[PDB]
Amino acid sequence: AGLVPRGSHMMEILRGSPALSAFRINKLLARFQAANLQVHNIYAEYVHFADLNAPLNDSEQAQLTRLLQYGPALSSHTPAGKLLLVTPRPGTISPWSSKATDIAHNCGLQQVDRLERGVAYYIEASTLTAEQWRQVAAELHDRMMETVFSSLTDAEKLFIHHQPAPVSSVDLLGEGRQALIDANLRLGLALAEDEIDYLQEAFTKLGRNPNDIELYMFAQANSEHCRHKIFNADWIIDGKPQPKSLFKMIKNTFETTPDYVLSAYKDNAAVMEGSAVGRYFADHNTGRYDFHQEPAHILMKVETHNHPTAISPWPGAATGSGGEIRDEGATGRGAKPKAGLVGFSVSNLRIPGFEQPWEEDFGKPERIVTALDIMTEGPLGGAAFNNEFGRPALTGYFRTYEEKVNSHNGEELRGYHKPIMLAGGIGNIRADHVQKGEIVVGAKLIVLGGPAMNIGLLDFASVQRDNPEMERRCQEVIDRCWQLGDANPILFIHDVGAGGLSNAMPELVSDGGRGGKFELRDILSDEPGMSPLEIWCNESQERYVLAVAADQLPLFDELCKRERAPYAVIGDATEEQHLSLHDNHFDNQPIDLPLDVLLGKTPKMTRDVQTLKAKGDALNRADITIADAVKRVLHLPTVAEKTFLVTIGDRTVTGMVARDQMVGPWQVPVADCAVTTASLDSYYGEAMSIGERAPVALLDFAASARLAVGEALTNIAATQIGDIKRIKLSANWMAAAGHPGEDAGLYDAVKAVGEELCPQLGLTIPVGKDSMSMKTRWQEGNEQREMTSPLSLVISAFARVEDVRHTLTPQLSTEDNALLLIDLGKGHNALGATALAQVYRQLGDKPADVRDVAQLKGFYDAMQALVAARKLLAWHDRSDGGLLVTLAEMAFAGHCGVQVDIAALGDDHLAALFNEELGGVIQVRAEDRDAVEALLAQYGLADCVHYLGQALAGDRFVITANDQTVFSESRTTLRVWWAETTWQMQRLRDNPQCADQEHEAKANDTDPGLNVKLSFDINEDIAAPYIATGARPKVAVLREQGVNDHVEMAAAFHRAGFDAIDVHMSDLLGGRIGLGNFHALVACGGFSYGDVLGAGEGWAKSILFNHRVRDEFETFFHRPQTLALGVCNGCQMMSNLRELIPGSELWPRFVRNHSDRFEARFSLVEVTQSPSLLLQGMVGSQMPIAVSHGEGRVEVRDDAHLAALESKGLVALRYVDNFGKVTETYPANPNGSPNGITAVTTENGRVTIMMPHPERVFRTVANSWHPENWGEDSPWMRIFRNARKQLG
Ligand SMILES: Nc1ncnc2c1ncn2[C@@H]1O[C@H](COP(=O)(O)OP(=O)(O)O)[C@@H](O)[C@H]1O
Ligand SMILES: [Mg+2]
Ligand SMILES: [Mg+2]
Ligand SMILES: [Mg+2]
Repeated sequence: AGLVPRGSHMMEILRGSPALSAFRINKLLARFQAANLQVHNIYAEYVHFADLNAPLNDSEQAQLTRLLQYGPALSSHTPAGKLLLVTPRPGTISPWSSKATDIAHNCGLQQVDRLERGVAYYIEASTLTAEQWRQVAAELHDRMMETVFSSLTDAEKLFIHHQPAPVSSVDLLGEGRQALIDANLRLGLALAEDEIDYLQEAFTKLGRNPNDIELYMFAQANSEHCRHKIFNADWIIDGKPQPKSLFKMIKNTFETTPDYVLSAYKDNAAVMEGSAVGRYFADHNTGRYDFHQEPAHILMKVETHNHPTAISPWPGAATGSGGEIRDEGATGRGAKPKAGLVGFSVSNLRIPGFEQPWEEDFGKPERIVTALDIMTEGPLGGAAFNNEFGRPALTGYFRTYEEKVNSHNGEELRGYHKPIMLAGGIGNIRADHVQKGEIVVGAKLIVLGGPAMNIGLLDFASVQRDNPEMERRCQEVIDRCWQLGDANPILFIHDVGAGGLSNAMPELVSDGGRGGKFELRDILSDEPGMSPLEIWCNESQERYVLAVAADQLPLFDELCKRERAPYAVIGDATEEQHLSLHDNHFDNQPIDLPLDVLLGKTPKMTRDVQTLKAKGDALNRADITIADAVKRVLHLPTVAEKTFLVTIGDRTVTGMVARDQMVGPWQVPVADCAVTTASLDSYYGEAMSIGERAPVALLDFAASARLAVGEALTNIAATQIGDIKRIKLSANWMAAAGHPGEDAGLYDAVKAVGEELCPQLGLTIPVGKDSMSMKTRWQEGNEQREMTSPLSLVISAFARVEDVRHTLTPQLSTEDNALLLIDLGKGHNALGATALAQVYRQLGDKPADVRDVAQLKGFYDAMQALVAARKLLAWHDRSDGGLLVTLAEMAFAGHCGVQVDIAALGDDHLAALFNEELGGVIQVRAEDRDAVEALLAQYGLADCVHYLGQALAGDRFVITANDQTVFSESRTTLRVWWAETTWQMQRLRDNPQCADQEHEAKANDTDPGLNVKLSFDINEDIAAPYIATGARPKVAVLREQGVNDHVEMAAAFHRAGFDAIDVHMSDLLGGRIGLGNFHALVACGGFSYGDVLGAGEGWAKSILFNHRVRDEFETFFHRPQTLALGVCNGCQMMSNLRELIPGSELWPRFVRNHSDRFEARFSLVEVTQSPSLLLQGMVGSQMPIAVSHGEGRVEVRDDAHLAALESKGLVALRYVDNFGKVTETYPANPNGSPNGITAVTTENGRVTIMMPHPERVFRTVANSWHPENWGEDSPWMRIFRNARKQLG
């Protein structure tokens, strides 16, 4: 390794591993070929850079080298051709750096000041002008985040230490108002004239110049984004002043329906009542996990991240999720996120080679990315945060829309060049923490979370950065705090978002009626160059602010240190309502303002506007046939199979997921809503649904809003809730404010829901948000061009659930059955702004709408009655794609056919099939048909209800009208058409061989779906005689920073009769726990250190390189009767500890999945013959299990080691396909493991490691699909019971 001076430090250069798999290499050479760059070869190697504050000895040096060996064992090559080194941009620090540096430090390498990584490309192309070489460089890096260098030694620039820049005053006293004008332009404050006036007066009054930092702070606080001027404005519309602001109209819903609401409009989340259940967590005093029977109340929030996603979609989506997760955690006095949702709206995908006939290239601004790039990288970013933080992503929407239409302002381009990137979620909260506490004078004011950098200030300022593992460490602290109940030391907590500390700290003291005084140099920073303005105002991620009483600081400090969550006390709350920021380094005072000056307002806005309303035009059906329409509609991404957005995101973490997107044996993503259990011990729960219908707003603003509320309801309706007043909404409003017609449209739509529909249904909207510049302008040759969004209301619905077991899905039964349409359209059959119109490049005439409020209410209540009485076999609502899609999706999910007659739905068959009016199809038992129709009739629905026919075994999808066949096709053929979008996305994003295997398996109708074979009685609690003695052996539930499934792991061992003890690696390191006291160990899953330096490696190496902790592990494993289990991240960890584990010499490594993608799957495995004591009695069983990993591929050293492993009989689980054979085809085998291997054991059988998560599926109710007759325990419960019985 290289070692040179880097200013006051030394920089070491260490060569790492080959970086690109063969299919990635081929993709690059293919891209070079298509651009006419004649490249003979390309090879890439990771390279690591260590900036050292003192030397390493030989032992330490060998440690560092070893830390930096990871990754798949790809073919290595001696370098050749021209070097192009890609690194993060100078002045930035990669999340990889943050995590890898933490590993070095936890391995005792304090000398390592910072680690960073690049990629060295070696390109052989002996032609190539220098012009072409810049094109080559351009293809190998992301211009928003990375730079390209010619030497390895250039990485020195990444570690330059700049001296702290001083505060700068803006010279109002010396130049007058011109100085504020100049600063406004120079610093991009975007101040209005009246804000310049207020600032000029405030500072004239104080008699001194404002500092740059004070102006910036004021500018961020008073932006549209932070102040919500539009939503608080007075309105005049068509000449008449209006009585309410938009905000007041939303609040009207709470004044009408306060029921169940605990908190609305006074926190960064709403809270509603949940259920009394067993809240499961480890006691502060014993470290033991125990159930605490108490209300688990339900918080909800939804946010957007639209602008940054247009610039840098991966971090834009990741931090959109990250911001939202902080809002949840900082609700009240601390709360716990549970499950998430995700939304995207983009322009047309225009997938190379898969152009669809409605798509036209209209151009875009150079400075934004394409719709395709957003849908490639954005969902990966959103999922990276949810996976590595550890909340399951259980529902979502994805719409594409880009067309030249005759809308409210005449002919123009309407679309989503600036996308919607939506993230939201639910969490749980204790009753006594729902209310923010008061801030005592002298309260310590703390920043919890990550060291700041210059983020948020070619738009580099919109390039965000995510570190989910940092946020997980913070959440653990928050959890520790709320888990102390009455001794929770958190007095007040708030997230840090827009404006950074300059917004969050003033907001916090002000919400408590206090001031604060702050010390700039107490704030944690990874960028010593930063000005006070940059420190105070940057939008660095994973930070929270809180207030704690001075006498609780020692407790807080203990809590943070055990979690490894960084924190700093940065000031004190004062009685005086003044804000002071001091700088110890420059000995001065960057901020010194009364709060009333800083937080004082300009006058509220008045919007005086007028109504525009499109006529819109009858659908021209010249080129439309029913058959062609079916093919086109199934190819609209809006309609099409969403797998590329679903399997990339964990859907099992917490162990509380009852209903995820994937439905049935064939795991078809058509679930209409998400459902979680409230605890690990209850069937009470929570549900999430989304409704949205933006294109309708191009014809009718209020109908678009009414339909978003309506579809939220129709998506959630087959979940057992009861009173509709249990359902609470978030309303997120996206608009191009100021665009002609949109303002009046916005007012009308908000009124349509806030003043009319929601009050009439009894639906509260206790939370919500707005994004008001949904348009993009650019110059496109000669001309000005503009792409403006429709008004885009996204409704998310949230509800307490009475029994999660009674949820229906779209999965049709083929037992004797009746299919009934509930047509809440009442025969209007509207076709305007449908998927059908869109796919023929039209807007059409009149859209759907809520036709009858009482009937919508009735529909809901009748569904609730049918659900509760168990009278439904299946449900699927009608939305994009109409009845045709509803029926098709039900057939896909049931893996069957339908025989339906539409003669009663009107003579216009096209309109009957493709209207997107509210309603849906219920399936009931044939014998229940008359009673079900009677029930519906007593809710006023008889004329909306139509018997369609039946679901039948087979492959025929048949629609008749009297004796005419309207449409007939192979259900498989439709299902594979419907799959083509996700196929093409997967194919261009992931390993094409895997995308293609997954796609091609859909075309095989003989696939029997997930199915089980059990070698034992699932219901026999073999641990019960032991549990009945009341002797409860301990299990060390072992977690490292970033681990996230430790709670449900504990619960599984607990159900089997153990006392589950929380053992953090910090507990082992500080002697608080010794393994000598345990007979059982389990290393849990998650993303320890964000998987940086190879999944499980930092965890393992921190054990190996500390000799004491290492001896402790080794001793545990060499005892004669100890048991250990490693699951997922713990399997990876323990595989890196072979040297401590007897009988583990043939164990493989676990590396990047062959798909090159995180795989969240419900996969079929079989239990194989091995010594594993944890699998006793189960050999020959086949059943599905939760899978949730990116690095699960078994990799051996060579074939000799694979054969040896196999011959020793150590393989304990294998992936099988649905025909029951061992497989390596994807995704049946989700990772590419040879011989399906996904668990191995030791020779003595006492240690077992496995990639899947049995702890996530020990409850039948948490199995995405399961046989109907199972009781409460899944087969996987037997693992934990086998461990108990084995201990005796
Ligand atoms: N962006 C997304 N992320 C995750 N899941 C999504 C996303 N978009 C859609 N889904 C899921 O895919 C399935 C189909 O979506 P969609 O057809 O939009 O739902 P619906 O038509 O019932 O409103 C649903 O289970 C939905 O939650
Ligand atoms: Mg759909
Ligand atoms: Mg639906
Ligand atoms: Mg929808």
